[PDB]
Order: sequence, then C-alpha cells, then structure tokens
Amino acid sequence: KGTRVFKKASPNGKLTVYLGKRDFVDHIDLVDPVDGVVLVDPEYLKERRVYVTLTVAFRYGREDLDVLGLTFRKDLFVANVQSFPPAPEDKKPLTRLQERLIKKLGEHAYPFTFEIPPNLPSSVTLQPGPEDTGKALGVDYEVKAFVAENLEEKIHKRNSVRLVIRKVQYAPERPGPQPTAETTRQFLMSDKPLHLEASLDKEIYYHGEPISVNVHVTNNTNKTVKKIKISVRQYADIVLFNTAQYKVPVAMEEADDTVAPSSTFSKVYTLTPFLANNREKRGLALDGKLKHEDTNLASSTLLREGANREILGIIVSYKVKVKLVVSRASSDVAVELPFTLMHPKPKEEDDDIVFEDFARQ
Repeated sequence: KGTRVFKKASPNGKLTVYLGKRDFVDHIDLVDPVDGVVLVDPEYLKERRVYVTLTVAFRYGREDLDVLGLTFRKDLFVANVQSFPPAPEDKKPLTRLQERLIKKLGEHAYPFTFEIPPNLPSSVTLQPGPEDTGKALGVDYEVKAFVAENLEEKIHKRNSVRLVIRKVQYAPERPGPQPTAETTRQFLMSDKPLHLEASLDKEIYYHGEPISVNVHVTNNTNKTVKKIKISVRQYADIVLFNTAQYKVPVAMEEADDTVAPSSTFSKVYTLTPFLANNREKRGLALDGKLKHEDTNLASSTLLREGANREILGIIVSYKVKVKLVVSRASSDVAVELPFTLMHPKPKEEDDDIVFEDFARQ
C-alpha cells in the first residue's frame, strides 16, 4: 500500500538497517515498537555476530559526538539484541513489515525489535545561553547495528551503522471544558476591582493547531484598559547536569482593544504557536534539530505523580498569558492558562516497497 522503508548502511557498505518509520509514537500506555531488519554481507560471517543496540541518552554537546571538551552523557535506557545468530528468540512477533522485508531482502535479512518502556523522555533538544549554536542539551534515541563477536569488543566505525530515531509524545483528548483562570485587582484609586477571566477551548493541542483564548473583563474601576497582549510561553526546566529554567514566547497577539471604565468586555482571541517564527531563539526546547523540517516545538512533558523528574532531563510545559495593559502611566493585569501540547495523531485509520534514505531530513 505504498510502503516506504527508510534504510541506511554502514560506512563499509556491509551492514544495512531498514525501518518503516523515523518517528515512533508514545501513546502513554505503550510506545509502538521499533521493528527493524538488518541485512548483512556473508562476507563478514567470519566475525560472525550481528548486534543491534538501542540507546536512550541525555547529552550535553554536539551531534557529531566529538567530546571536544565540556561534554556530558548519561544513559537513560539501553537495549541490546543479538540479531545474528537468531538467539533465544524471546518474542519475534514478526510485524507484517518485518516478514515482508525479510522475504523480499532474502536469506541474510535478520529482524530486530525493541520495546521502548513508557515514561521515558521524548526526543528533545535545546540550545542553552548564548547563541553560538555550539553545544546543545537534549535526549535522543540511537539505534546502532554492528558486527562484533561480543558486546565488549571495540567496534570499528566502518562496521557500525547509527540511526537517530525520534520518540514523539501523543495524547488523546477526552474533555469537559478547561477551567478558567482568574484575577481580581484593585487600581489606586479603585475601591472596586477590575476582574479578569480567561479560558481555553481544549486542554490538549497539537502542533499547528490554533489555540482559542476566551477573554472576559469586568472593569469596575475608573481606569481604562488600553491594550490586550495574548501570549504563548514555553517553559523549559533542565533537571540533569546543569539545573536551569528558560522561558520563551512562541506566539503573541497585541490587540488595541480597549475596556472602558465601568464596563464589561468579552472576546475570543486565536493564536498558534509556530516554530518557524522562533527559528532564531535559543533556550527553546524542540523535538529535534532545527535543521530538519520534521522538527517542531517540543511536546509537553507528561508527568505522572511521583515520577522521577530528574531522569526526564528537560521538563517542557506551555502556558497562555492574557495581559491587560491599564493606563495609570501604565499597569498590568494578567492570568496564565496551562495547556498540553502533543504530537499530532498519526494518520493510520508489484511489491509496494520504495526504499528511502534514512539519513536526516
């Protein structure tokens, strides 16, 4: 049915890995499996073992993996699997993709499968402090196929193939509408408050999905609201290797909409957080490299009560701010409204097999 397979080969061209996808969705209860095949040249059946490794790491540094001073690494999950010879099989519930690719590719195709446990951090990367784009903090998911004899041998880079895959976070919606945030404020000389109320149409938004902010002002003061700023801010808390908090606006609408003294005002504003308009910003959490076009704003960190926060590396969350600019001569009244930002739902309601390079995007 038009099956695209992504593939990459070792530098020495003797090992090749096939995947059906780059992005593996996390569904809260399960992460859909990394189901792949490794083709091998029998030319190397002398060295005689083909291992595949999934590594999940928090790193500080470059994606070239140079360790050119001031580098950090901490593994968060590791899964090794001996793909040749076919070991005590565990479970090889060969996916239709796997059975297809094995029988098309031939005798020396051997499957590999990784089950990613839930509650791992999704792919995320962030450039800290000054803009030099030198080194980045992040979590990535590396798939590594190599021919060796054991898992202690130093492996020559000509024999390895490395693919950086993405774990992306989905969550479904089932609401009864989101609660309002609200603030009462008195303005010398008030004696009666300006009351600010705002709410959001959904708890859960997806990349590219517009956000609608319902804004309701009851001004029992003599002051005049002159301007209304509506904002989406990302919050990014580094919790491994170097504790730090960043906050970056990612959408903004100023309306010269006024609220008259002793009047009530109501209006729905609509706003979409877009990475394209933050391509320049640093301290901004993304789900992948700025280079690649499949990169978006980082998804929200799904936190379950009493979960180890530290090993998530980067806690990402999002808020809508509604700010009333009040003429004194100016003052600010505001609320902030939490929401969850998720990866959009994957559209999946002779031989159709077109190989594509995995290499980047």
